[PDB]
Amino acid sequence: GSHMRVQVSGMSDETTWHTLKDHLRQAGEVTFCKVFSGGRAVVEFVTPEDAARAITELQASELEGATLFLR
Repeated sequence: GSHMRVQVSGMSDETTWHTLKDHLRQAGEVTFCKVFSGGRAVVEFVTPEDAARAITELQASELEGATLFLR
């Protein structure tokens, strides 16, 4: 649901679906990940607690040199 969903932006253009999913395993189990051009993505986790963990802990985390923005 919406509570399990997180918007990711700020990724390097070349960062892939695989790489992002791997990174967000530090928030919890990913059930959905969709990557758009320009370093954007939408991710869903198993639980709302995972999504909250992503936003609160992985905010401004670095991925392949780029600083992420999560909300």
